[PDB]
Amino acid sequence: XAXVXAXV
Amino acid sequence: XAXVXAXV
DNA sequence: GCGTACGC
DNA sequence: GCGTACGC
Ligand SMILES: *C(=O)c1cnc2ccccc2n1
Ligand SMILES: *C(=O)c1cnc2ccccc2n1
Ligand SMILES: *C(=O)c1cnc2ccccc2n1
Ligand SMILES: *C(=O)c1cnc2ccccc2n1
Repeated sequence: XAXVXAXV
Repeated sequence: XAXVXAXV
């Protein structure tokens, strides 16, 4: 759920 | 030569 | 519940 | 001349 690339 | 992952 | 970020 | 970065 972590947004470091994807943002879900 | 750009270091944003790799660093060469 | 998915994918970003770059040039000596 | 290569590869990093993370969990609601
Ligand atoms: C957040 O913890 C999280 C964990 N697993 C995932 C798997 C696939 C897409 C997004 C996800 N987000
Ligand atoms: C971003 O797109 C992305 C893709 N894979 C990962 C793996 C581990 C940590 C962070 C990540 N971020
Ligand atoms: C830096 O500009 C640069 C450009 N191309 C590369 C290709 C492969 C590895 C490292 C590189 N660094
Ligand atoms: C870091 O490992 C990495 C890998 N691929 C890329 C593509 C485009 C811009 C930056 C990147 N960084």
